[PDB]
Amino acid sequence: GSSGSSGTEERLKEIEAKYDEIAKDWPKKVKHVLHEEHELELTRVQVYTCDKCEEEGTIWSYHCDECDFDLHAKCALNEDTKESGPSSG
Ligand SMILES: [Zn+2]
Ligand SMILES: [Zn+2]
Repeated sequence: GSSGSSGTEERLKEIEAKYDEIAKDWPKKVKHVLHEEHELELTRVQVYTCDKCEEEGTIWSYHCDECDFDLHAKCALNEDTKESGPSSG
């Protein structure tokens, strides 16, 4: 025979794969400066508020299961990219 069925939420299988491709190089644990104490853990988040650059990330946010610190994928990756950079002298 042949019959049809309906669909439900919380079943994002393909979608997830997409994001992963974006964070293929992105590390699982980052060592931020403001939270140097511990290394955040890239946690999947729909929306949040970065406590570094004062922005809002999506489908990506460095969360810590110890202090609950959220950050941006890029913000965490980089160290000092606000005004100055790596220079010797
Ligand atoms: Zn940020
Ligand atoms: Zn922490």
